[PDB]
Amino acid sequence: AGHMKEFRPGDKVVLPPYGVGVVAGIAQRSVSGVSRAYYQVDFPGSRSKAYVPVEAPHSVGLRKALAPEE
Repeated sequence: AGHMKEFRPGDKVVLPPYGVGVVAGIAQRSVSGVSRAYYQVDFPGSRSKAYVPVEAPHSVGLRKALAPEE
């Protein structure tokens, strides 16, 4: 089980159309008169970022990546 956070900074995650990204930190955005936390993602080759909701991070299609062993 968890506690409050799910996605940690530097954790290898999949986010299309890029296919791979890394979380940077919890950035709270001011929208609808309410501050909401969003995982600031960063991808190589550009400065593009995707603000993933902390309430439903799997709803957008965010999953944990995996690497081989050998």
